[PDB]
Amino acid sequence: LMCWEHQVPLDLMAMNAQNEQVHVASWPGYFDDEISSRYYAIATQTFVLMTSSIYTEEMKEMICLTQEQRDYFETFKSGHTCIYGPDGEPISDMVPAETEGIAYAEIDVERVIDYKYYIDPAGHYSNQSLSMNFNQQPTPVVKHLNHQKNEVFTYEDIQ
Amino acid sequence: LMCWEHQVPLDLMAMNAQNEQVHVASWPGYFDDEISSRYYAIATQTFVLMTSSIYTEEMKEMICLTQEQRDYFETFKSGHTCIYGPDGEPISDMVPAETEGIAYAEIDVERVIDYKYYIDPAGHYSNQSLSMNFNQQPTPVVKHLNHQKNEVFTYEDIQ
Repeated sequence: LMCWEHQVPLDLMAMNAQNEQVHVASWPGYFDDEISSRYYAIATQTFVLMTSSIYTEEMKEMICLTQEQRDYFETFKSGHTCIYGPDGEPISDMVPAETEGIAYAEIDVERVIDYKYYIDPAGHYSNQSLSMNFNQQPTPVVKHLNHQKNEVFTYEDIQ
Repeated sequence: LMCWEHQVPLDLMAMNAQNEQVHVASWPGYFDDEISSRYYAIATQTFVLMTSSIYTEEMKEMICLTQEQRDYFETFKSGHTCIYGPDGEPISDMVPAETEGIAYAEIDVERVIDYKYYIDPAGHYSNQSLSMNFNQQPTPVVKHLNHQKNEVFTYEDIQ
């Protein structure tokens, strides 16, 4: 899931109904990410890879065309990259802020069994009065029926 | 053989060298058919079917323009249609003069043996001092070699 999808409960239920076990939480780097990813870990019983970006001088000098714009953009806060376990606790060192790096962890998918034990909202930890509709039908604006490939009459055939 | 081909000895020898047995002697109607055909029967030891045509008034009206031409063409003598044995003697009735008819005979190819006994110029009845050259190769003015059909480009193909 991407950024603020972690603060949309129906997205969490859509992932939980499909029995997710390892989850990638990609964030851009300006919106708060620690709490949302940790809660997703706890409430979905998943290992969470929280990945975030950093800012570069080339970016700042490409988009900040005015001193006011530059000063406003320089106040943007930094994201973090870390890996959490099914209990929301980190299982790796946080990459130093505003630096390039990769976080590593050992993922034992068997650990999720110890947390399905006492919570699984899409399974046993549910009430009959609250349910969710998950419509997976393709929803393009225009539906192509019997797609074809156009015939071409090459110049040589015509002459 | 046709008409005066029976009076050319080399044609008799060409037929004999191929061991002819039953001979069709075609004649037009004006030239003496009797002697040549009977001699052919004897000399080639063959049964000879002598066939001749007759004149009609439609032919005379077509080709005679003057009266002198008609009178001159009225003197042409008739042919004869008869069959002979390998001894030159008739084996069927001569058809009536200047009438349409068919002569029938019983041909016994076995009868030619008894006259091959007497004479066979292409075989035993020959002398080493005389010989014939029978050139059986084709003699066309233009020899067509590798006659092959060329392709044709149709209108639709060009279009």
